Amino acid sequence: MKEKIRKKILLAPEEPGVFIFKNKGVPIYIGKAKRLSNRLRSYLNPQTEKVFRIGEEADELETIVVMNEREAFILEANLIKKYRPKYNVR
Ligand SMILES: [Mn+2]
Ligand SMILES: [Mn+2]
Ligand SMILES: [Mn+2]
Ligand SMILES: [Mn+2]
Ligand SMILES: [Mn+2]
Repeated sequence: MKEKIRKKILLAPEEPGVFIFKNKGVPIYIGKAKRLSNRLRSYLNPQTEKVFRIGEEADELETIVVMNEREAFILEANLIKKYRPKYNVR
């Protein structure tokens, strides 16, 4: 994993949000979290081959902090529909 992505993961807040891994400007995986810190730190010790792949292929990580868990649910669904990222199921 790129050093700048590891750093961004370790700085993420204990707040609800949506995250987007990208390569060459294109989203490759979109997810949501009750706490961005907890969900993103799981990428450092991969429990599945898919989590390993996403973290090695990415050249960028964007995070979006939201108002609450209701907003996280709808924003994540809308962005998956818009971008159809390679690692999200269809
Ligand atoms: Mn690494
Ligand atoms: Mn999801
Ligand atoms: Mn497995
Ligand atoms: Mn980055
Ligand atoms: Mn960007």
